[PDB]
Amino acid sequence: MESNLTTAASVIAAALAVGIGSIGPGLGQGQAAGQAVEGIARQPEAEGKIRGTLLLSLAFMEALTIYGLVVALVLLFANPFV
Amino acid sequence: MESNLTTAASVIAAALAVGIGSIGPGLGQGQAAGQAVEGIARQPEAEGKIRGTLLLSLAFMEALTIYGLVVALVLLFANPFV
Amino acid sequence: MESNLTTAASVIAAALAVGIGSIGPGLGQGQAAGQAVEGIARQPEAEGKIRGTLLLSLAFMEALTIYGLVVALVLLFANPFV
Amino acid sequence: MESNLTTAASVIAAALAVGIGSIGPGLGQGQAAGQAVEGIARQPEAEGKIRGTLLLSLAFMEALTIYGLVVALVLLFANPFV
Amino acid sequence: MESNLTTAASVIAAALAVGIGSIGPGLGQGQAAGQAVEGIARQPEAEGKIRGTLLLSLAFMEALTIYGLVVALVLLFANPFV
Amino acid sequence: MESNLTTAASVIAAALAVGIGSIGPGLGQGQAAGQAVEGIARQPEAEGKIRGTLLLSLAFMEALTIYGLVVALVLLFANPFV
Amino acid sequence: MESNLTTAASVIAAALAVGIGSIGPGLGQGQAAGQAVEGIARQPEAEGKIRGTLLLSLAFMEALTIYGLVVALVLLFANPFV
Amino acid sequence: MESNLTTAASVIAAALAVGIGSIGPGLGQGQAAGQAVEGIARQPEAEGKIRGTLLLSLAFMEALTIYGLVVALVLLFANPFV
Amino acid sequence: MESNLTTAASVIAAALAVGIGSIGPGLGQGQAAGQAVEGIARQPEAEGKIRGTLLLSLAFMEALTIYGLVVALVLLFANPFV
Amino acid sequence: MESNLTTAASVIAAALAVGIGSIGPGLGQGQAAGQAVEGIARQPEAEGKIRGTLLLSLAFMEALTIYGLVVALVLLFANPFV
Amino acid sequence: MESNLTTAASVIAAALAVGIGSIGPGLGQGQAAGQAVEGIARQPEAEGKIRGTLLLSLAFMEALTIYGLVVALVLLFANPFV
Amino acid sequence: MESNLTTAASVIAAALAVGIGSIGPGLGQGQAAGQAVEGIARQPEAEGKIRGTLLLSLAFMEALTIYGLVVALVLLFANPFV
Amino acid sequence: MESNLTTAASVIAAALAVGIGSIGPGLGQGQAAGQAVEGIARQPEAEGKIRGTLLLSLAFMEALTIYGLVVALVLLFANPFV
Amino acid sequence: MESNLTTAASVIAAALAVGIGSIGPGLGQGQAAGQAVEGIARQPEAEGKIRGTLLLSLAFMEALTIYGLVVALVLLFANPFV
Amino acid sequence: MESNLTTAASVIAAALAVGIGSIGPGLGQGQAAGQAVEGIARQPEAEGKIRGTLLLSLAFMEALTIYGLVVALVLLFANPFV
Ligand SMILES: OC[C@H]1O[C@H](O[C@H]2[C@H](O)[C@@H](O)[C@H](OCCCCC3CCCCC3)O[C@@H]2CO)[C@H](O)[C@@H](O)[C@@H]1O
Ligand SMILES: OC[C@H]1O[C@H](O[C@H]2[C@H](O)[C@@H](O)[C@H](OCCCCC3CCCCC3)O[C@@H]2CO)[C@H](O)[C@@H](O)[C@@H]1O
Ligand SMILES: OC[C@H]1O[C@H](O[C@H]2[C@H](O)[C@@H](O)[C@H](OCCCCC3CCCCC3)O[C@@H]2CO)[C@H](O)[C@@H](O)[C@@H]1O
Ligand SMILES: OC[C@H]1O[C@H](O[C@H]2[C@H](O)[C@@H](O)[C@H](OCCCCC3CCCCC3)O[C@@H]2CO)[C@H](O)[C@@H](O)[C@@H]1O
Ligand SMILES: OC[C@H]1O[C@H](O[C@H]2[C@H](O)[C@@H](O)[C@H](OCCCCC3CCCCC3)O[C@@H]2CO)[C@H](O)[C@@H](O)[C@@H]1O
Ligand SMILES: OC[C@H]1O[C@H](O[C@H]2[C@H](O)[C@@H](O)[C@H](OCCCCC3CCCCC3)O[C@@H]2CO)[C@H](O)[C@@H](O)[C@@H]1O
Ligand SMILES: OC[C@H]1O[C@H](O[C@H]2[C@H](O)[C@@H](O)[C@H](OCCCCC3CCCCC3)O[C@@H]2CO)[C@H](O)[C@@H](O)[C@@H]1O
Ligand SMILES: OC[C@H]1O[C@H](O[C@H]2[C@H](O)[C@@H](O)[C@H](OCCCCC3CCCCC3)O[C@@H]2CO)[C@H](O)[C@@H](O)[C@@H]1O
Ligand SMILES: OC[C@H]1O[C@H](O[C@H]2[C@H](O)[C@@H](O)[C@H](OCCCCC3CCCCC3)O[C@@H]2CO)[C@H](O)[C@@H](O)[C@@H]1O
Ligand SMILES: OC[C@H]1O[C@H](O[C@H]2[C@H](O)[C@@H](O)[C@H](OCCCCC3CCCCC3)O[C@@H]2CO)[C@H](O)[C@@H](O)[C@@H]1O
Ligand SMILES: OC[C@H]1O[C@H](O[C@H]2[C@H](O)[C@@H](O)[C@H](OCCCCC3CCCCC3)O[C@@H]2CO)[C@H](O)[C@@H](O)[C@@H]1O
Ligand SMILES: OC[C@H]1O[C@H](O[C@H]2[C@H](O)[C@@H](O)[C@H](OCCCCC3CCCCC3)O[C@@H]2CO)[C@H](O)[C@@H](O)[C@@H]1O
Ligand SMILES: OC[C@H]1O[C@H](O[C@H]2[C@H](O)[C@@H](O)[C@H](OCCCCC3CCCCC3)O[C@@H]2CO)[C@H](O)[C@@H](O)[C@@H]1O
Ligand SMILES: OC[C@H]1O[C@H](O[C@H]2[C@H](O)[C@@H](O)[C@H](OCCCCC3CCCCC3)O[C@@H]2CO)[C@H](O)[C@@H](O)[C@@H]1O
Ligand SMILES: OC[C@H]1O[C@H](O[C@H]2[C@H](O)[C@@H](O)[C@H](OCCCCC3CCCCC3)O[C@@H]2CO)[C@H](O)[C@@H](O)[C@@H]1O
Repeated sequence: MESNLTTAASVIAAALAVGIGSIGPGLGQGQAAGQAVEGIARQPEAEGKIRGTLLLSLAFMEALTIYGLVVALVLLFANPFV
Repeated sequence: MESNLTTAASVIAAALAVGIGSIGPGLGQGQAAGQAVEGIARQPEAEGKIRGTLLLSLAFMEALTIYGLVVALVLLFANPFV
Repeated sequence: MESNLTTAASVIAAALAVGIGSIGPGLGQGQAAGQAVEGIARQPEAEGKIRGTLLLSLAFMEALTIYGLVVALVLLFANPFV
Repeated sequence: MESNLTTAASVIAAALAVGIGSIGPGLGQGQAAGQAVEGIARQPEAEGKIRGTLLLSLAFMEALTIYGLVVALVLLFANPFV
Repeated sequence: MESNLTTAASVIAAALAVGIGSIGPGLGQGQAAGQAVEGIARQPEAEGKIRGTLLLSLAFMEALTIYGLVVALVLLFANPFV
Repeated sequence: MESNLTTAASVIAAALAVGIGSIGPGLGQGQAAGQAVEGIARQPEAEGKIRGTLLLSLAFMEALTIYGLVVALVLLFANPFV
Repeated sequence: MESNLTTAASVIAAALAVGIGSIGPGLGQGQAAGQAVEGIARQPEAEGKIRGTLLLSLAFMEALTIYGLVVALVLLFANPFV
Repeated sequence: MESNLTTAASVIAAALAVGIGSIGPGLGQGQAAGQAVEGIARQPEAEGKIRGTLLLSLAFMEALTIYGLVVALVLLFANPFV
Repeated sequence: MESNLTTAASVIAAALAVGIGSIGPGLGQGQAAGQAVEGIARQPEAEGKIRGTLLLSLAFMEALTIYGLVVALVLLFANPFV
Repeated sequence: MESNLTTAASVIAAALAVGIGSIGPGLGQGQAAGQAVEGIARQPEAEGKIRGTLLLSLAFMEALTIYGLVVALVLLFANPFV
Repeated sequence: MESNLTTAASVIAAALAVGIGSIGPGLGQGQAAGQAVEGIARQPEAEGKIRGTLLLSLAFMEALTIYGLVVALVLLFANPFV
Repeated sequence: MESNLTTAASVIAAALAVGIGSIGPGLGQGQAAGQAVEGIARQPEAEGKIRGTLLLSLAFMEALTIYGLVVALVLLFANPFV
Repeated sequence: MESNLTTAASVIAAALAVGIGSIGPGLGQGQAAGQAVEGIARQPEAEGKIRGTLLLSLAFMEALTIYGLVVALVLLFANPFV
Repeated sequence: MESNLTTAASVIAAALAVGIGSIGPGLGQGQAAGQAVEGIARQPEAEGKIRGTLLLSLAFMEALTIYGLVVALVLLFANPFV
Repeated sequence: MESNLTTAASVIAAALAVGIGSIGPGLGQGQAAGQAVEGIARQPEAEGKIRGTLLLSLAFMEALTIYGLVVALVLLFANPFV
């Protein structure tokens, strides 16, 4: 439909946002979850407390990548320039 | 068949979204799963609890890359510009 | 629908702010959350204390990425130039 | 035959999607599998439980690279542009 | 209503300030907070003292990123050149 | 009997697919196999169970690189463009 | 308004000074703070001594990034050239 | 004796396939082999079992680089384009 | 107001001097301070001796970045060329 | 004798093949050999079994670089293009 | 006053000298100082000997960055070319 | 005296072959030799056995770089193109 | 006052020699000095022996950077070309 | 005198051969030597055996960098082209 | 009295030779020396033997950098081309 410098930059930008935005949170979620299951193996009676604190933490980390997602979707479906 | 800057940028962007988007979650899932199976060996009685928490964690990490896949699929099958 | 150097630079900027801005906080939140759940497994009675300090920590780290998000939203929705 | 910026970008993209897409899952699968076999050596009686959990994990990680494969295959066999 | 070298540089600059500016502090805050919750589990009676010292530390680290935010906001809302 | 942008890109692409595609799986397979032989030395009666789980794991990891090989072979023997 | 090579370089420089300038101090402050809270958990009676030493340390590290802030502020509000 | 972009790209491609394709497998084979000989020293009677699992592992890893070699040989001896 | 190659290089140089110049000293101060507060917890009676040696060390590290600041300030307020 | 893009690329390619191709195998051989001599010091009666398994492993790793060598020699002595 | 390739290179060079020149010495001073205060906590009667050896070591490391400083000051105040 | 693209590429290639080709083997030999001398200290009676296995290993690693040297010497003294 | 490619290259060269030339030695001196003070704390009576070996080591490492300084001084004060 | 692409490439190559060529052997020699002196402290009676094995090792590693020196010297004193 | 491609390359080359050439040996010398002083503290009667083996090792490592220095001095004082 339309191709210019800004449409080209928009699609690259969208991919960088979600692609790069998943690096930190992906690693961090693995580290937290790993400690969680180790803790459960160590003390199964704490499973409830452990899972609750993990779920909360997973949400904070997941939100970081969702910010990248939000930008991607704006660049694609509500682009202010093109 | 159309080739312009933006179609070219779109196909590259699609690949970077899923390619880069798999790095953190891939490493993270491995870390979490490794601790899970170590935990099951340590306390086989807790495997039900461990497996459920692991599954929850894997989902949160898988979703991060799936955001990448959504962007890629938008660029390829619902491209707003080209 | 305007395309120039600045609109293109703006979309790339928006993605870099939130993309790069999640790396450190994503990793850091994972480190903290991991220690939290390991602490809960060690001393389930300290769960309230651990959760409260974790939450406060997660907020400080989340805010770091949110500054990136704010910049991205300004560039997309309140751009001073284009 | 057809050769333009987009066909060239499409073949490079396809390689990057599966090439880069296998890095994190490759490492992660090794980490999880290594811990699985260490766990089986430690508690051979837990082999069934460990193998099931590992299998689930390997699938989650494999899927990440498969999203890359899908993008590659679309680019080579169902290209929307070129 | 304005596009030139310096408007383009300003938007990239704003993103780099807060994007890069969150890497060290993000990682550092995670390290400190992780030790804090581990400390609380170890010695719950010291929670108040630990929490107070952590809060101070988190503020010092958060400030480093805020300096980035300040540069970004000057560039966006009080730009000296454009 | 043919040289253009896309033939040149295709040959580089083929190399990157299998070249980069072997890094993660190569490292991961070494990690898993190392733990497997350490496990066998520790508990030789579990060799069969360890060997079976390792074999499955090696296949999952090998497949990641084979996806690269497949893209490379499509580019060389069934190229869609040139 | 003014736009030339030096204004563009000045805004980028300002971002780099505070952005890159926060990396080492950010990490270092986390390392020191983490050890401080671990020490307080170990010897709560030493909290006053530990907090004083930590505070002095945090100031030394904060100052490093502030030198970056100063350069940034000179560049934006007291630029010698442009 | 033909020289064009594609013959030049082909020779570089051939070298990158086998060059890069040995990195992960080279490292991985070392890791596995190291654990194998350490296992043999710990339990010399398990040598047959350790050797057999090592060999199978080495083959899986060697194959990863061989795919790179195959691509290089196709590019040198059965080039589809030039 | 003068803009040339050298004014542009000067402002960038100023930022790189203090920005890069803070990396090693920032990390180094954190390492030293971390060991100091650990030492005070271990032997509160030695805090006077520990604090003095730490202060001496922090100064030596702070001076390294201050050299960067001197160069930056020369480039901005006593520039020999522009 | 003859100089064109392809002769120039051929000589660079040759050097990259053997140069890069020695990185992984060089490190991996050191790791395996290191474990081997440690194992011999631990259990000198196992020297025969250890050395045999090491020799086999060294051969698999050495072959990875020889693949790079083969490509180099082809590019130099049996070049298909120039 | 004067702007040419060499004045521009001189100011960049000056900043690289002190900026890069502080990386190694900054980290090394932190490592040595960290060990020093740990040693003092361990054996406070050795404070004199420890501090003396540390001071000497700090001087050797500080001199490395001062070499960079010397070059910077020459490039700025005793430039042989411009 | 002839200077063209290919002579220039040849001299650079020669250096990259031996320069890069020494990295993995250099580090690998150090690792293996370090474990060897540690092993001799642990069991002086085994030094004959350790020295022989080390020598075998060093040779395999030295050969990897020698391949680099062969390529370099071919490029300098038996160049097929120039 | 001459400006050409070589004077500009010379000033950059001078800075790179001393800048880069301090990285390894800075880190190495820190490692050695750290072990020295830890050794003095362990055995204060060996202080003379430790100090003497440290000093000799520091000189060897300092000399490495001094070669960089010498090159920088030749380029600034005894330039063979410009 | 002579100046062309090949003389310029030759001087850069010579620097890269010995510069890059000393990285792996430099690190490796330190690793081996460190273990040698640790071993002598542990079993002083084994000093002769350890020193002989170390000497052999240092020679193997030194030779790697010497291959770089040889290429450099050929390029500067026996250049085949220029 | 001379400026061209090769004079410019020669000065950069001289800096890279000694700059890069000091990284590995600098790090390696620190590793070896650190172990030496730790060894002396552990076993002061072995100081002579440790010191002798360290001296030999430091010479081997120092020589690697001297090769760089030699290339640099040839380029500055006995340049074969310019
Ligand atoms: O809006 C841009 C207009 O400018 C064009 O010039 C060309 C220009 O010469 C060329 O350097 C430019 O390609 C170079 C731009 C780099 C691609 C960019 C890099 C990162 C961000 C995503 C992609 O493309 C323009 C085509 O969009 C054409 O003159 C015109 O058709 C086009 O519409
Ligand atoms: O035949 C010209 C066609 O291409 C134009 O874009 C030009 C553009 O101007 C030019 O700079 C560009 O060369 C620039 C190469 C940059 C490669 C780019 C890097 C990241 C993003 C993906 C790939 O080539 C395009 C050729 O397709 C127009 O976009 C298009 O309308 C037109 O159909
Ligand atoms: O600024 C307005 C002008 O935009 C275009 O300029 C563009 C041109 O299209 C583009 O290929 C070229 O891009 C060069 C690559 C830089 C792109 C930029 C880099 C940072 C991240 C955002 C993307 O540079 C020109 C900069 O002026 C065209 O010159 C013209 O169509 C239009 O008037
Ligand atoms: O006029 C439109 C032009 O479109 C293409 O030109 C292209 C040309 O192929 C390409 O090598 C050149 O640089 C293209 C950039 C390098 C290839 C690209 C890099 C990123 C990954 C995908 C592959 O730019 C030209 C456009 O600026 C056509 O191939 C060319 O024939 C034609 O002149
Ligand atoms: O001072 C602003 C000036 O910007 C343009 O000049 C520039 C223009 O940016 C672009 O085409 C080209 O540079 C564009 C590439 C640099 C993009 C930059 C990279 C890092 C910082 C963010 C984005 O060179 C032109 C040289 O004339 C216009 O040509 C000029 O009319 C306008 O006055
Ligand atoms: O579509 C293929 C076209 O390829 C050429 O265009 C290209 C050509 O590749 C080359 O000179 C130049 O780009 C060559 C540089 C890019 C090489 C590429 C980099 C990554 C992928 C592998 C190799 O730009 C030209 C722009 O016209 C020819 O000029 C054109 O006639 C031909 O049709
Ligand atoms: O004639 C003097 C020129 O001065 C500037 O041109 C500049 C132009 O702006 C710039 O994009 C282009 O490339 C400038 C390099 C990219 C921007 C720079 C990169 C490092 C960090 C600071 C930002 O070069 C032109 C000069 O060679 C003016 O902006 C331009 O209008 C004018 O043509
Ligand atoms: O493709 C055929 C043509 O080959 C040459 O093109 C070449 C040219 O020689 C070269 O300097 C230039 O190379 C540009 C650098 C890219 C080289 C390529 C990069 C990836 C790995 C392989 C090497 O690009 C042109 C691409 O078309 C010449 O244009 C011409 O003699 C010949 O007709
Ligand atoms: O309007 C032209 C003015 O700029 C000239 O320098 C030109 C220079 O020739 C040109 O290559 C340059 O574009 C080159 C862009 C390189 C950016 C550079 C990268 C590191 C150092 C800081 C930024 O732009 C300048 C524009 O200011 C002259 O230096 C000055 O006398 C004159 O006033
Ligand atoms: O076969 C290439 C033909 O093309 C030439 O153009 C020039 C071209 O302008 C220039 O960009 C090109 O240099 C740029 C190519 C980059 C060198 C390449 C990069 C990686 C792979 C190894 C080396 O060299 C060509 C010389 O071979 C000449 O026109 C002709 O003499 C030559 O034979
Ligand atoms: O002494 C340099 C003379 O050459 C100029 O050309 C321009 C040239 O076109 C342009 O590529 C060049 O900018 C490119 C040079 C890159 C900047 C350099 C990179 C690292 C070291 C520090 C900074 O700048 C020149 C301006 O100094 C002008 O023609 C003249 O005004 C100037 O005096
Ligand atoms: O005087 C021209 C001579 O050089 C030509 O090659 C040209 C070539 O076209 C040009 O792009 C090239 O500039 C390209 C610079 C690329 C540097 C290259 C990067 C990696 C490989 C080693 C160095 O310069 C050559 C100058 O020797 C021809 O190859 C040769 O026949 C001729 O004798
Ligand atoms: O060598 C003498 C000539 O110096 C200038 O050439 C310069 C030009 O100014 C510059 O923008 C351009 O620089 C290009 C960037 C490389 C700069 C160099 C890179 C390594 C570290 C030192 C800095 O290249 C030309 C190289 O000939 C001008 O051409 C001219 O004013 C003068 O006669
Ligand atoms: O016409 C043949 C040309 O051959 C040389 O030009 C050369 C020129 O020297 C060089 O700076 C330019 O870029 C050369 C690339 C940068 C230097 C090279 C980079 C890799 C490591 C070795 C050093 O390319 C020209 C050829 O394209 C001669 O020096 C020049 O006088 C002559 O114009
Ligand atoms: O052989 C030396 C020749 O050097 C120049 O050519 C060169 C000149 O270096 C420069 O402008 C340009 O290349 C300059 C960029 C390369 C700088 C180099 C990068 C790595 C090594 C250190 C510095 O290309 C010209 C091509 O003609 C002169 O133009 C020529 O008259 C002179 O004879």
